[PDB]
Amino acid sequence: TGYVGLKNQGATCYMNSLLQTLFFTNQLRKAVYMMPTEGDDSSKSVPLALQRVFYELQHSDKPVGTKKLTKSFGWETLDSFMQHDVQELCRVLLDNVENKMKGTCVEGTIPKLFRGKMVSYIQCKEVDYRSDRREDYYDIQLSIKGKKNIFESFVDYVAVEQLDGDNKYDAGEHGLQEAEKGVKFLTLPPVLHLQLMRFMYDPQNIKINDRFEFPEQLPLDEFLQKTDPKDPANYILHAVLVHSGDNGHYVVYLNPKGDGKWCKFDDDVVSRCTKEEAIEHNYGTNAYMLVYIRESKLSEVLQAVTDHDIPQQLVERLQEEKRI
Ligand SMILES: O=C([C@H]1CCN(Cc2ccccc2)C[C@@H]1c1ccccc1)N1CCC(O)(Cn2cnc3ccccc3c2=O)CC1
Repeated sequence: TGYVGLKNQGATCYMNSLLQTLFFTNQLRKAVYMMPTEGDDSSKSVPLALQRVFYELQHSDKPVGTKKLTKSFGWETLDSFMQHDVQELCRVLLDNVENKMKGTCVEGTIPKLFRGKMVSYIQCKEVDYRSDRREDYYDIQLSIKGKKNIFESFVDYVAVEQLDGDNKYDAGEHGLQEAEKGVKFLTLPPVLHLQLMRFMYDPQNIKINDRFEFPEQLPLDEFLQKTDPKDPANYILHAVLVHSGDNGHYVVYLNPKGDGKWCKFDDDVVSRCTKEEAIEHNYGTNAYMLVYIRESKLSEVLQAVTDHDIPQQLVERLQEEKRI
């Protein structure tokens, strides 16, 4: 394969799956490597530790470990990971990093890669008041239950809600009202993170192992409020985060370079796999998170990274950390 795996400290759950997804977002990786953490405390800097993992994943020939990272952002209590969603963890990481890039030549890489804009709206049926609020997003959560595939989930996401009695809308000057709330997409990011809502509550939270489908390629101009002839919103499955069981095991399937050559990443064991094993076979063992990249940004996002693309201070500081 060439590619190298992560150690198990146990209970990390989705952490190892997320870390590889980030590592193989090549334009992220370079920018992480270009952050200025010369004079930072090794043991409680998130950005520093993210560089270690990234650097090791690039070079190490043995299973890489993550012990110091877990330490840096302080999830050590017996429930930390069980009690959170992937989107949460991600946010913890890319947050710290967005903030470390401020000032530098790579400032605002994260928003450039993962951020898009949304339009929430409420419209009154017989009366004239509309409320429009714009919103940035860095990920989106999709409805599964009673949905066959992605396309319905989007259709559902943009479905117009109604506001009848018992749930009538307070318009202030015009009192209670029958109204329609919806959501609509202004723009979709180069790198599209989608979470599948599989963990839901009942007489007591539970996992829905129901069959959900996703394609290799995903056109979203349908859902754009206004399209563009030159950059249309088609997307290429890069990553597929998988859980199996209940109480189980968390694996990720990637095609790092983008070419449709797949690999199963199970902690320390990375092995080549079929496309069927990464897509259909995880329709429902099944997927909870999906990563798509936009065809027009594929080459930039997944730009190649040399061993020279790491700075020297960085490299040296790490070498010495290993020695002792
Ligand atoms: O890793 C988990 C697990 C938490 C822990 N449980 C049991 C468990 C496993 C391992 C050790 C101890 C106990 C199993 C969870 C699980 C559920 C379903 C699919 C896979 C794993 N999760 C939570 C769900 C997830 O965040 C996906 N997502 C995102 N956003 C949502 C927004 C709104 C509504 C639902 C969701 C939702 O389900 C993935 C990470």
